[PDB]
Amino acid sequence: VGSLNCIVAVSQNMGIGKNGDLPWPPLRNEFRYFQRMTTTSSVEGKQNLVIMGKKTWFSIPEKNRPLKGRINLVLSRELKEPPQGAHFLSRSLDDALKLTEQPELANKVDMVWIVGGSSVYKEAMNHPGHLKLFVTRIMQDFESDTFFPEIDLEKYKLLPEYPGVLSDVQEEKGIKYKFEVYEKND
Ligand SMILES: NC(=O)C1=CN([C@@H]2O[C@H](COP(=O)(O)OP(=O)(O)OC[C@H]3O[C@@H](n4cnc5c(N)ncnc54)[C@H](OP(=O)(O)O)[C@@H]3O)[C@@H](O)[C@H]2O)C=CC1
Ligand SMILES: Cc1c(Sc2ccc(OC(F)(F)F)cc2)sc2nc(N)nc(N)c12
Repeated sequence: VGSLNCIVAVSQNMGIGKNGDLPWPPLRNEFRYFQRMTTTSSVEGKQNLVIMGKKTWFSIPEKNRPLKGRINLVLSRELKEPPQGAHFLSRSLDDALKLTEQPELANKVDMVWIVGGSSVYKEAMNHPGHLKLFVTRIMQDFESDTFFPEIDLEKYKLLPEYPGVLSDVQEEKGIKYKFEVYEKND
């Protein structure tokens, strides 16, 4: 298994969701970026694995589930088996990351991408080790009911460039946004 990564889009007031959906109207190129970053593996013969919580799963339109070309793992303590369309179920983040090392996944999985929601991000971000954050800054405030945890910039360095990630301001539907990559190693 390769690197551990989180990826999120977040408004200025740290919002990531409202009522089971995004706070903003659909940004088609931002979704394209998310699909590209999470799907693209540099290691031939492997796929990347996406880890998400149960509400994040159910927030993705059914026609887009599972996230194609990725192994899809859902976190839940209430479910007894993966949801329809998902590949794996784990009861904790640590359990998921362990599974990754089992013979049934150890030689299949390149990058691990945590794709939401708030509690899965917070635990990943606060656990020692090497981790990157791929953050899209949506440059407006939007009403939200779910929030991205605080990024401690003492530990997470904003990288001044990253291959494959545009550095200038994007705009769709009149909404400006920018892409960022952070790295820690502790
Ligand atoms: N803008 C963005 O980039 C993103 C936006 N979103 C939006 O954010 C919202 C969904 O997020 P949120 O409420 O945070 O929900 P989650 O996706 O984190 O789902 C929470 C449920 O997941 C299970 N769960 C979460 N963490 C763990 C864990 N570590 N171990 C085991 N089970 C766990 C629990 O289910 P159980 O009770 O069954 O144990 C919990 O009730 C939606 O509005 C979605 O649209 C989501 C991802 C990214
Ligand atoms: C989870 C998420 C979303 S919700 C979503 C909804 C539909 C999807 O399928 C399709 F095909 F791209 F419409 C894929 C993801 S946008 C987003 N942006 C970034 N930067 N980080 C994240 N973690 C997310």
